[PDB]
Amino acid sequence: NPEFMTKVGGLGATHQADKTVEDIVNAVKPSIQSKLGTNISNLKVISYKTQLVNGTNYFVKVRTENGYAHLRIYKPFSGAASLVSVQDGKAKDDEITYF
Repeated sequence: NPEFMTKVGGLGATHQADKTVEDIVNAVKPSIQSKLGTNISNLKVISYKTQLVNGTNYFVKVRTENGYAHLRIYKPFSGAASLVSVQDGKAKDDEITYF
């Protein structure tokens, strides 16, 4: 159950897109392009949740010309972020849940 795993993982509240997360998304844009298989030149960051780990996992709702997707992006305390996984084919209002 996605709601249950979101509790187990300790994801927080949904936050408005901000500069910190936009920079993280930009850092992993080549991987997003490959995973979403579409032109993401005008990708828009919508919102996100986080998990506090050794570093931070960001669960990010993004919008492209192909629709919405959720991204799991790992940011170590020191060093650039990396894309872990995606949930493609999301709706605008879908809850950000753990995956």
